[PDB]
Amino acid sequence: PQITLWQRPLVTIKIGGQLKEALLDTGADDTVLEEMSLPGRWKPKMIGGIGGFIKVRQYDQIPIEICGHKAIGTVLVGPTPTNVIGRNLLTQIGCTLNF
Amino acid sequence: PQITLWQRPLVTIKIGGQLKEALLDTGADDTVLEEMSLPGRWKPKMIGGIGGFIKVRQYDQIPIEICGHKAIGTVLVGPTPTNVIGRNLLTQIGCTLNF
Ligand SMILES: COC(=O)N[C@H](C(=O)NN(CCC[C@@]1(O)Cc2ccc(cc2)C/C=C\CNC(=O)[C@H](C(C)C)NC1=O)Cc1ccc(Br)cc1)C(C)(C)C
Ligand SMILES: [Cl-]
Ligand SMILES: [Cl-]
Ligand SMILES: [Cl-]
Repeated sequence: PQITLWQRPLVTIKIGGQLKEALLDTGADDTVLEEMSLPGRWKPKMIGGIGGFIKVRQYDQIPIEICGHKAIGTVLVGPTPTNVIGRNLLTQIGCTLNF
Repeated sequence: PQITLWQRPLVTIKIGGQLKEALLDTGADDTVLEEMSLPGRWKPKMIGGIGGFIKVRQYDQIPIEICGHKAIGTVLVGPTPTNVIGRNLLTQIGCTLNF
């Protein structure tokens, strides 16, 4: 699609058998979701943004579907104020900024 | 231009006659810059990011060039980890997301 930026670019994602809303963020290195369960190994990470850092669990090789498009990558889970889809997954669905 | 996301979408901006680097961030409502001097009066704003809240100085109607594209709008100045260009100015330069 072509997604306007008059409003927040929120889309539906499918992950771990759940449907969720998340924000497409070209400025984010990583994808970070509010608390949820995911299968497999994880390790702890600290990630920084405006306001400082939060501790999250890093899960690798997680399948996800974003706006209909399948990808696989690293998903971080923790006390983020909002679900964010970062560049690690945006690249996989062919997302570009255009102007 | 068309900017892919395999690296951070860092571009050159010009503000107050000076060049700076800033990140194009579709996840950001607002544009937040690192400490700098701007003209006129400012108003308070509290903005929230992944790590919590910060206090910034809001300046309105500031001219800013982004990748050579002229904009004039609201710039927040405060203790941000990086210069971020948010949707308030991305809409002025005709940016969309495409995949
Ligand atoms: C409506 O309120 C907002 O618009 N607030 C914006 C904001 O914070 N938007 N949030 C998206 C992520 C922003 C950002 O891309 C910004 C950023 C980019 C690069 C770097 C730091 C910060 C560089 C350093 C480290 C890399 N670090 C990230 O790459 C991190 C990732 C690990 C999530 N990236 C980010 O944190 C969503 C959000 C929304 C509501 C609330 Br309450 C909290 C979060 C703000 C404060 C920038 C205007
Ligand atoms: Cl990844
Ligand atoms: Cl590509
Ligand atoms: Cl503005």
